[PDB]
Amino acid sequence: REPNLFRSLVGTSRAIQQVRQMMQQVADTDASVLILGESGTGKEVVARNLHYHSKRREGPFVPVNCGAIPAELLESELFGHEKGAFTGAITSRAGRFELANGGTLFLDEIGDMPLPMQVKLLRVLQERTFERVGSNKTQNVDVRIIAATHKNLEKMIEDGTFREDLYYRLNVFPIEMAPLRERVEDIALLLNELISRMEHEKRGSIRFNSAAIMSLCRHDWPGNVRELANLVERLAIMHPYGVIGVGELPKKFRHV
Amino acid sequence: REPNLFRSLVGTSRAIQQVRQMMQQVADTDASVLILGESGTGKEVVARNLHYHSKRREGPFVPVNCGAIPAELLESELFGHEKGAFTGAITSRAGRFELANGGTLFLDEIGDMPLPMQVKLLRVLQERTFERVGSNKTQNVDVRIIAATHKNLEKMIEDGTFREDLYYRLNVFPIEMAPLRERVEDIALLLNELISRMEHEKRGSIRFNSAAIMSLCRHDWPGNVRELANLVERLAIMHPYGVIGVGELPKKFRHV
Amino acid sequence: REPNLFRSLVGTSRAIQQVRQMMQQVADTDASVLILGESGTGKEVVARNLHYHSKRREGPFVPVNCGAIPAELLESELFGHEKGAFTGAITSRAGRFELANGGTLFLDEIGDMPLPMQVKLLRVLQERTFERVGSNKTQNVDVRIIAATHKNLEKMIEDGTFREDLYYRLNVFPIEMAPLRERVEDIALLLNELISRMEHEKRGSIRFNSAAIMSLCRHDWPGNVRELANLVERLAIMHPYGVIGVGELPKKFRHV
Amino acid sequence: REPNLFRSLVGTSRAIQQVRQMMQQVADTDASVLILGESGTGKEVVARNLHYHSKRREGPFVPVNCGAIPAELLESELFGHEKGAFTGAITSRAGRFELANGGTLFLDEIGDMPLPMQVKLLRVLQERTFERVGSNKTQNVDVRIIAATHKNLEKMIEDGTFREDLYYRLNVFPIEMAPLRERVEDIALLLNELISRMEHEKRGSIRFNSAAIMSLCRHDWPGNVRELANLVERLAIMHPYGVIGVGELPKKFRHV
Amino acid sequence: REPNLFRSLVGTSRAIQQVRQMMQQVADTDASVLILGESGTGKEVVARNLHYHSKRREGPFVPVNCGAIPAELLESELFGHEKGAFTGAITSRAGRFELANGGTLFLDEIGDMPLPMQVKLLRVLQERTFERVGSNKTQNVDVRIIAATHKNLEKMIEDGTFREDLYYRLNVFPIEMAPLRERVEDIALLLNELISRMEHEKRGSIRFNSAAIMSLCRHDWPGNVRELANLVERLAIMHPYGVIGVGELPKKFRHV
Amino acid sequence: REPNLFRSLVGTSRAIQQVRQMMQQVADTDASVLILGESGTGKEVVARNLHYHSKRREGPFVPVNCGAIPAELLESELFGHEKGAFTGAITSRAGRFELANGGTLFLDEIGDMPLPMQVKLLRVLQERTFERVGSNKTQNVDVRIIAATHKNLEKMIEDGTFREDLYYRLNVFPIEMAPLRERVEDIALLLNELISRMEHEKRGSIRFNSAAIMSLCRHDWPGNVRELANLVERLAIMHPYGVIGVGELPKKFRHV
Ligand SMILES: Nc1nc2c(ncn2[C@@H]2O[C@@H]3COP(=O)(O)O[C@H]4[C@@H](O)[C@H](n5cnc6c(=O)[nH]c(N)nc65)O[C@@H]4COP(=O)(O)O[C@H]3[C@H]2O)c(=O)[nH]1
Ligand SMILES: Nc1nc2c(ncn2[C@@H]2O[C@@H]3COP(=O)(O)O[C@H]4[C@@H](O)[C@H](n5cnc6c(=O)[nH]c(N)nc65)O[C@@H]4COP(=O)(O)O[C@H]3[C@H]2O)c(=O)[nH]1
Ligand SMILES: Nc1nc2c(ncn2[C@@H]2O[C@@H]3COP(=O)(O)O[C@H]4[C@@H](O)[C@H](n5cnc6c(=O)[nH]c(N)nc65)O[C@@H]4COP(=O)(O)O[C@H]3[C@H]2O)c(=O)[nH]1
Ligand SMILES: Nc1nc2c(ncn2[C@@H]2O[C@@H]3COP(=O)(O)O[C@H]4[C@@H](O)[C@H](n5cnc6c(=O)[nH]c(N)nc65)O[C@@H]4COP(=O)(O)O[C@H]3[C@H]2O)c(=O)[nH]1
Ligand SMILES: Nc1nc2c(ncn2[C@@H]2O[C@@H]3COP(=O)(O)O[C@H]4[C@@H](O)[C@H](n5cnc6c(=O)[nH]c(N)nc65)O[C@@H]4COP(=O)(O)O[C@H]3[C@H]2O)c(=O)[nH]1
Ligand SMILES: Nc1nc2c(ncn2[C@@H]2O[C@@H]3COP(=O)(O)O[C@H]4[C@@H](O)[C@H](n5cnc6c(=O)[nH]c(N)nc65)O[C@@H]4COP(=O)(O)O[C@H]3[C@H]2O)c(=O)[nH]1
Ligand SMILES: Nc1nc2c(ncn2[C@@H]2O[C@@H]3COP(=O)(O)O[C@H]4[C@@H](O)[C@H](n5cnc6c(=O)[nH]c(N)nc65)O[C@@H]4COP(=O)(O)O[C@H]3[C@H]2O)c(=O)[nH]1
Ligand SMILES: Nc1nc2c(ncn2[C@@H]2O[C@@H]3COP(=O)(O)O[C@H]4[C@@H](O)[C@H](n5cnc6c(=O)[nH]c(N)nc65)O[C@@H]4COP(=O)(O)O[C@H]3[C@H]2O)c(=O)[nH]1
Ligand SMILES: Nc1nc2c(ncn2[C@@H]2O[C@@H]3COP(=O)(O)O[C@H]4[C@@H](O)[C@H](n5cnc6c(=O)[nH]c(N)nc65)O[C@@H]4COP(=O)(O)O[C@H]3[C@H]2O)c(=O)[nH]1
Ligand SMILES: Nc1nc2c(ncn2[C@@H]2O[C@@H]3COP(=O)(O)O[C@H]4[C@@H](O)[C@H](n5cnc6c(=O)[nH]c(N)nc65)O[C@@H]4COP(=O)(O)O[C@H]3[C@H]2O)c(=O)[nH]1
Ligand SMILES: Nc1nc2c(ncn2[C@@H]2O[C@@H]3COP(=O)(O)O[C@H]4[C@@H](O)[C@H](n5cnc6c(=O)[nH]c(N)nc65)O[C@@H]4COP(=O)(O)O[C@H]3[C@H]2O)c(=O)[nH]1
Repeated sequence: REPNLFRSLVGTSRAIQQVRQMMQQVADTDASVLILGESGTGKEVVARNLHYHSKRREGPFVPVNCGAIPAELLESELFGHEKGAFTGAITSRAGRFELANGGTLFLDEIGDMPLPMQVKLLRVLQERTFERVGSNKTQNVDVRIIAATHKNLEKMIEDGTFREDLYYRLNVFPIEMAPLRERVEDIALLLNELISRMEHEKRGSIRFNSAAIMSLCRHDWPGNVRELANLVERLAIMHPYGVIGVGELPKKFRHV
Repeated sequence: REPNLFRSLVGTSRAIQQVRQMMQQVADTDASVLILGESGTGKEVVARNLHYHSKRREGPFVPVNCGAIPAELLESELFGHEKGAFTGAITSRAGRFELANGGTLFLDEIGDMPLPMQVKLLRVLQERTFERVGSNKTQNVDVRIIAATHKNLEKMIEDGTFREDLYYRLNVFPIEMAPLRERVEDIALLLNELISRMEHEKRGSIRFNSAAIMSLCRHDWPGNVRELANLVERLAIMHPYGVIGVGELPKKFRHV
Repeated sequence: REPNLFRSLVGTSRAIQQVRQMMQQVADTDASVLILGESGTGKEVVARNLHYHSKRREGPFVPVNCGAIPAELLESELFGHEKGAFTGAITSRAGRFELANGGTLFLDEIGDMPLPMQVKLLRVLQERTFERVGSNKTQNVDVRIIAATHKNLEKMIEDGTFREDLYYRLNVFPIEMAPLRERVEDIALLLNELISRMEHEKRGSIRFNSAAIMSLCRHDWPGNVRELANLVERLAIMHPYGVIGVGELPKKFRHV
Repeated sequence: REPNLFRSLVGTSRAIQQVRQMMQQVADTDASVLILGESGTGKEVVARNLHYHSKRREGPFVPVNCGAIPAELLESELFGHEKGAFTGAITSRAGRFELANGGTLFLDEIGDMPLPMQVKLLRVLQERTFERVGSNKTQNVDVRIIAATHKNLEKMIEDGTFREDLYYRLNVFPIEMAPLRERVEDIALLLNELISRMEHEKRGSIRFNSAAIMSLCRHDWPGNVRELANLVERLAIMHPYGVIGVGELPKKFRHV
Repeated sequence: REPNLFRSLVGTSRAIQQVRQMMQQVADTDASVLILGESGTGKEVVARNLHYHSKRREGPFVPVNCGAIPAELLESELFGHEKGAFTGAITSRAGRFELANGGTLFLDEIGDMPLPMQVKLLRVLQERTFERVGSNKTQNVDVRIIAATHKNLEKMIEDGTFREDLYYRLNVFPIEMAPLRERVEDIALLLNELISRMEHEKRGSIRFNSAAIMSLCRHDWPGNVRELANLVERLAIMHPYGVIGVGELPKKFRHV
Repeated sequence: REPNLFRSLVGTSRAIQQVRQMMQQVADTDASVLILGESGTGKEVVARNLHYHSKRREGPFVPVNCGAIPAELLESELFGHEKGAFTGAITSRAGRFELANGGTLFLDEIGDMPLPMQVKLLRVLQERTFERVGSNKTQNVDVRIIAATHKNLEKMIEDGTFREDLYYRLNVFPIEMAPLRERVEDIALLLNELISRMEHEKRGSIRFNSAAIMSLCRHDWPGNVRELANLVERLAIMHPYGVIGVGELPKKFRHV
């Protein structure tokens, strides 16, 4: 497809070793999972996996980042409106819970997802149903829940904004991501992984010379694995077939 | 092997078309062939072919450029010395006529090959034999003769140095090469041919960007196809995997 | 996808060199471009490029050949009908200007596009808006315009049918295509380009022997690059894996 | 290398299944093996295997077909002459027993190998040594023996020519080859095996259309697997890249 | 796409040879074809072919297995409902005859397709039209008919359930499939065919060792080619990159 | 060829980074180089490189491990005997200094190379010549010297056995290898490097599952890179095409 994320649990480091260990624990289960760590540390891929090697791989998988949807529509996107009961609901659409009936569904920066919405959220993981936008009726739903916030919820609770009964039911399996800069053993490795995706995205393929590679083991990766993903995609279309490096990368990681 | 010459009769141009036409004429035959044209215009390859699609492909093929051998040894290299009859002949070696018995044998810049030697040469293509260094005996030899001089023999005759009975027996099939710079339709074409050899010579492979390619269609090629061959080999080891161009080639063909 | 056009600005010839030169001129710009030349001389590809290496590659690209659409619908296809204001408009569709908001949009044989329609056309490149089918309202539109007529407009003007103010605003960048038969240096080249597309279209791959290739450098190509494209596609499905040639091509280019 | 034999124990048929069964029996052993069957039924390959999956793969393997060597030299080729003790022995050469010390050594059409020579042969597999040409000395030799005659020895014994004590020591493990025409399940299979060798022998690769393949399942194969090997090699150089068939093969197997 | 069926008329055996012979007979024709044999013996592929090498390949191809659709909807799926004339017909859908106008349409286990429906069926292959769900109007239709029942119709007729005038018009070309277990020459062959599909379905590729292959030539294949297809797909995702066998397959075909 | 060593300066770790740094220092030079570190830590490859990116790549390279040659012959192997001046010198052979005239020559565990021999050694790097076995004559020699001892020479000096003037002239460029177990960042990396060699050594190719890989990052590598090289070669012939791991490796690195 067009996604921009890949095989990403490749790795030597003990860092990523133990995050794989984490994954073993919880992989038999239908119970909820919470992924914590900085953004762009490959959370989605961690989830996407849990799906496949679940008992429900044959079903669907819905990602929804609560970030990018505005606040007002957030309810219909998730639950669904029968045409008319929402001022300007022209379509009899389905929510993502409708959609994910069968497989699992993925939630991004839950710490973002508003106080009003997270209440209803509590229901459906206790209620076993939900009511569409403007409907007195409850609908049966088999769905496994995975969610990922970049933020700390222990402090989201004290501050109020997060309800301590959501949290109680989502921490059956904590998994804690490691930032890429704690994983530098593993740079090289997935860089291979990368051009092996991209080689079949665009005309061409690149290759990093050792010069720029060490240089990439230098950097911060505040944006982590996602940041790097963006970067490799750029050059793979920018100079295709070419070597890469030595200093053909952004003037930023010009590192000694 | 380690040779540095290739598939080289690739080509659109009428120039190389008619040199292929030439090849058709003479390809059924066991009779001698003379190839004329500048050096490094791929003569050898023209011969090497005539061999394969002869009736004798299953036999051998000996190249000898009269240039690079010194003058004194020229006779033993070609005819062979029984140990002792040459002051310091420690080995009972064979000549190239011994060697090429069966297949064919290739002679470079015949215009170079000394007056003394070319006399004996006349013999064996009339004599049907030759005598080794220091031997009263004649040896039966089945060999087809191909030869290539960069120089004009019509003027080698008037000036003396070439015997008009050699020439009479070698022009059963003239073939006249076209200099590469008369063949620029065909640059691109064999450039492909080239990295397809070299890709399996060294680690890597290159690729020319369109920038440098037009730039290569500019140049003289005084050294012709051979010159270009040397050039592609250089960069294929120099920067491997990389793009080539735009101006990574020698400061020479920096051409607008 | 299923298109049947490719990498096609491959080429040695000065012909295609200067048509690439043309492309350099106008590639920074948002201003209109007019491509002139015979049909099937690869015009679309010339446009498609200008898009990618524009500032708007990330947007869309809409091709519409005024030829194949009938005359009556031509307005709604381009501007769009709100259900009902067109006798039998059941759908609230969008036009191609709606569609191309963001990227650029491509027009074929403008010399065909009727007198009535080209008037409205003038508006939107001056008006900065357009009104849908049966709507009193104007809609803001950011779109760059490229168009290609096989016909001569200087004579389309004298004859009347083309308005001299369209033409004034479309000739900011003329580009003039070269017919394939003026580009025979370049046949071979893109023939490679071709089986390298098609090899991943169908089971198999072909290859042209030198016999049929020279034979293809013979031909007219009244249909030019498009004609050849059709031809290679045919055999690539007709005899797959096979050699091609010598006379397995249509009895037409049977050429000495 | 240049051999012309391959992976050839590929196969569905019960015929070749049981000849593989045979191979299992005897594969642990250092004791002699006799392979019986028509020529060109791939005997050598059957041996070559037994070597590799012996305990001595790390050693050498010498093939000698008693056929192609003349009768007089047969002794020195096998045992070796110290320069001078053979009228015209200029070289202090080694025999094949010298040579195969370590690995194993392969003998073809033993039924051919003369009465005089097979006597000495008996010695070394009992004697544990041999004496070079013109030497009073015996030399220690560790060698495993495999041999293959196209002919029946039970009748070679009655007729005299074969000694009943050779035979007694060589039938520790009989293996009996199946003629290719008893193995037609398996044609297709190794035909794949074939172009997968040859594809890396010469420029190109071929492919058989279904037409000619059934046609090849028709034929006798008096020459068996070897015959077919010769055949595939021919076309792989004859028409390269091309389809093969339908009737591009020799006018012989033109079969309905 | 996601189908799970392939190149499947690969084969040595006389069994599959004559089923290919069958295909030759009827391939010029627009007249109806009936395919008989057990399920999962690759019927669809036999049809899909007849399409391509028909005169109508450029058109569409609709498969409909009368099995999996319930009984009540069977009419609208095939003929199509204008919104409203069917209690709960919200959509103005098309039938498969609408759909297949142009190409051909495929019917599975006709022996299943109910008495009521097969009457109307008779009409359209005589009537040259059909009437949508709840419409007094007849619609012109150019469609070629192929159908496949696992069951015997001669006994479907005596028992009643099948009308002897359907049958009369469908047996212009009988083709009779051979069960896979009558085709064991051909196992190996298409197994190759298989990983060559699947290698481009999922990450990886497998390979069968000879151990498990003979073991697969053992089995029943009550499910025939389809059964095997399911099987190869399983392991290709189960253990990817790995060898397969020896006993990594289901405990079922554990065969001596 | 048949060597069993590869591309081996692949690596993330600071360990191997600084050993590459070392290499930069000394790469312009003709002066002697000493490589210290445990055996099997890839010393040869470190040298082999220095050659290529020297000014003398176009020349030869001779490896001689003083270990495996016995003590008595050590002089002729290095210097060369004219037939007769050594009791049983039948051949007029050349030494390795003869041989390496032009390129460079490599010496293994110099700490092994006997007191007698290392004296003469001193000469030639001061003398600029050497005398063959049994010759009053000195021969001019242009050779660059690289040598590698597993042992510590500072203590080889105190103990006597190593002469403090050898050492003075060999430490123009020290390079100090890092044991593989200090380089575990880099395991994975060169493991790739490995099957990419071996894939073209034997039929097949393997692949390590993540299971066994972490397990390989566990181990000691007393034998270091060489040890691992031996290991990968083993399985690449042992189980070919297969996965490797999880515990198909020797019962030794069975590591938790
Ligand atoms: N188009 C394409 N996209 C790719 C490829 N590799 C990774 N991706 C994308 O990036 C994610 C990487 O997943 P993973 O870590 O390999 O983790 C994968 C892998 O663990 C496994 N998996 C997924 N598909 C297959 C498959 O077809 N065969 C096998 N053997 N395993 C699979 O389940 C997870 C499912 O991942 P996804 O949900 O697909 O999510 C995948 C996929 O969506 C690829 O080769 N092609
Ligand atoms: N010389 C030549 N080769 C061709 C052509 N079309 C396809 N190929 C070859 O086919 C491979 C895959 O083509 P694909 O299936 O479209 O798969 C393509 C396609 O998925 C995508 N892609 C590459 N270039 C373009 C492009 O210009 N436009 C679009 N839309 N997609 C592209 O990337 C994939 C791989 O491209 P590559 O890495 O080049 O690898 C390409 C290239 O080897 C052609 O017109 N000329
Ligand atoms: N990563 C990795 N890949 C390896 C290694 N060894 C072989 N390969 C792969 O195998 C291909 C051919 O190896 P080859 O048979 O030796 O054939 C080689 C060999 O003939 C020659 N060659 C390349 N590099 C060297 C080198 O450093 N030394 C020598 N002596 N020959 C080389 O060029 C051919 C092709 O080299 P490539 O173009 O790279 O293509 C190589 C490369 O893809 C390795 O140690 N590491
Ligand atoms: N599926 C497929 N289709 C192909 C391929 N190559 C060409 N085509 C089709 O034919 C047109 C040829 O474009 P171009 O001359 O290569 O000119 C291309 C090329 O100049 C550049 N371009 C397009 N896509 C890519 C890409 O993915 N990577 C890079 N590096 N350049 C691209 O922009 C132009 C965009 O062309 P398009 O609009 O795609 O239009 C492309 C594409 O639509 C291919 O490999 N795969
Ligand atoms: N032996 C065998 N090999 C298979 C099979 N399926 C796929 N392959 C191999 O996979 C390559 C690409 O398959 P693909 O992804 O479908 O990509 C295919 C697909 O895009 C298209 N294609 C080829 N044949 C057909 C066909 O019969 N029907 C359809 N719908 N598409 C086809 O062309 C592409 C390349 O086909 P190829 O050139 O053959 O190259 C094929 C072929 O090497 C199979 O069933 N048997
Ligand atoms: N150059 C080349 N020649 C080939 C190839 N395949 C077969 N041949 C020639 O044909 C014979 C076929 O042997 P096999 O039946 O595969 O039987 C082979 C196979 O059973 C096994 N074997 C040999 N070499 C290797 C290897 O490198 N790796 C593995 N895994 N097995 C081997 O031992 C037997 C040894 O056969 P050979 O004595 O070599 O004799 C081989 C070989 O000499 C090939 O891929 N390349
Ligand atoms: N276009 C082009 N491609 C080249 C050239 N040289 C090598 N290749 C490519 O490299 C592959 C292997 O080359 P190789 O290592 O010499 O391995 C060669 C070589 O071993 C042998 N071979 C092929 N043609 C010839 C020839 O004309 N003369 C000789 N002596 N050997 C040949 O067959 C192998 C494979 O040939 P292919 O099947 O073509 O596969 C070739 C071809 O893909 C070239 O000059 N032009
Ligand atoms: N994606 C993909 N799918 C494949 C491939 N090979 C087979 N299939 C699927 O499995 C069926 C096998 O068809 P077939 O026996 O090869 O029989 C094929 C073959 O006989 C021929 N055919 C189909 N497409 C092509 C093509 O693109 N090129 C050529 N030369 N022949 C084709 O017509 C029949 C049409 O088959 P389909 O209706 O496509 O149905 C194909 C296709 O739907 C493949 O390589 N890629
Ligand atoms: N190391 C690495 N290699 C990659 C990656 N993405 C693509 N490749 C390489 O690209 C080939 C085809 O990728 P594709 O076009 O997506 O075509 C893929 C895709 O169609 C499908 N596929 C494989 N794995 C997955 C997966 O995890 N998820 C999904 N959705 N599809 C997959 O199977 C095809 C072939 O997969 P392969 O057999 O592996 O063959 C793959 C693999 O060689 C990656 O993230 N990492
Ligand atoms: N057959 C084969 N053998 C291989 C290959 N790669 C490595 N080896 C063996 O292992 C050594 C690894 O060298 P390196 O670290 O790549 O270091 C290499 C590399 O740095 C460079 N080099 C050597 N050959 C080539 C070449 O053909 N092209 C380029 N670009 N560089 C080369 O010089 C060094 C010379 O190494 P060697 O003396 O050859 O020693 C090489 C070579 O002998 C390969 O692909 N094929
Ligand atoms: N099915 C089949 N395929 C063949 C055969 N011969 C060659 N190939 C293919 O050709 C590739 C290289 O063959 P190669 O040039 O001999 O290069 C061979 C050769 O150098 C060596 N090799 C492999 N097997 C053997 C063997 O059994 N005996 C010997 N002596 N060498 C082998 O390893 C290289 C690569 O072998 P692969 O990894 O298999 O990769 C092989 C394999 O893909 C054959 O008889 N049957």
